[PDB]
Amino acid sequence: GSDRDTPSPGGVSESGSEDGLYECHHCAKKFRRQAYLRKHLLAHHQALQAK
Ligand SMILES: [Zn+2]
Repeated sequence: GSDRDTPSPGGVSESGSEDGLYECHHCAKKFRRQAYLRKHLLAHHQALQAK
């Protein structure tokens, strides 16, 4: 927090996330945390490890 150059004001937005929430397509449930979305991505994985 003392950069010789301008840190550059990043004023963009990803369209699919919009707000920054990750909405899983084919589901209504969205997660703002990556870990929560990937746990849900594992909830798509029908094959249990300890079945
Ligand atoms: Zn899903």
